Amino acid sequence: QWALEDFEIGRPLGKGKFGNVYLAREKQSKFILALKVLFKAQLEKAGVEHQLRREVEIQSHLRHPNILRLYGYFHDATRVYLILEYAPLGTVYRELQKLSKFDEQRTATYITELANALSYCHSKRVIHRDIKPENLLLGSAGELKIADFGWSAGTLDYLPPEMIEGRMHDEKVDLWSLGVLCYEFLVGKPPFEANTYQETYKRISRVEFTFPDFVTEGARDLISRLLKHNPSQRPMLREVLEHPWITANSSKPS
Ligand SMILES: *Cc1cc(CN2CCN(c3nc(Nc4cc(C5CC5)[nH]n4)cc(C(=O)NCC#C)n3)CC2)ccc1O
Ligand SMILES: [Cl-]
Ligand SMILES: [Cl-]
Ligand SMILES: [Cl-]
Repeated sequence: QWALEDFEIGRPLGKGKFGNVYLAREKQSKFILALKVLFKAQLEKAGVEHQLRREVEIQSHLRHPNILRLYGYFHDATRVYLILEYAPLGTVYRELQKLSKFDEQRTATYITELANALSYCHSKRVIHRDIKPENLLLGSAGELKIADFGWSAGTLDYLPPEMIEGRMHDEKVDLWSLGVLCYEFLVGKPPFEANTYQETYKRISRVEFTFPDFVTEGARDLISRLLKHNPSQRPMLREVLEHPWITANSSKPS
């Protein structure tokens, strides 16, 4: 139903192998957004076409202030097009490169927003979201926007043991991701980073990680609770949102 004619096109916010993201403007409303233009030659060269169609169908039906909104989508002879909510302050990945580490307050707020968008995704029957720093955009007021949309070394770094060991994964994966994020926000590096993929797998599968001196005991307690080998041993989202160090350092309500 949407057409490229309906949009004024701006500078590239990001170039990729699968395609481009443009600053754009719906000509009618002058509303400003982001156009993810994808080349189906590369939706062919890889096997993502079906996963892509799915993701669009799920994300369209999602509406949360901490989830990047997919407004709509269209296609053409050569390309796919994705009408996305524009988040003007960049990815959390960039920000972490800027600041090196985050304070307790910023970190707890990000964790609060994530836990809320992840409990909503759970209720909406979405059990997983990648939530890696490069998939987390920042809105006008610095608010987090989960943007699990696009795929364009630390591939292993955020994955829980049930995955890397080739097993079965439930909702509890999102708890492990939180612990990894919470660690990285505070320390500037994911807890299991290593020079080789094998060493990273070794630390993940044996939950082997340590804290630099400055990470306060509430922070250690939450991270430790989250980074459990057994999935069922990981707390539910509501215990994270109601956790002492969260409640004590978060500025955004639950
Ligand atoms: C899927 C994909 C991803 C990239 C990686 N770049 C994406 C664009 N980008 C960037 N994006 C925004 N704002 C934004 C992105 C989106 C969702 C992608 C649609 N909605 N709003 C802001 C900034 C930025 O630099 N901000 C200020 C600072 C610092 N950057 C960089 C990452 C590339 C290509 C594809 O296809
Ligand atoms: Cl499917
Ligand atoms: Cl798997
Ligand atoms: Cl060893």
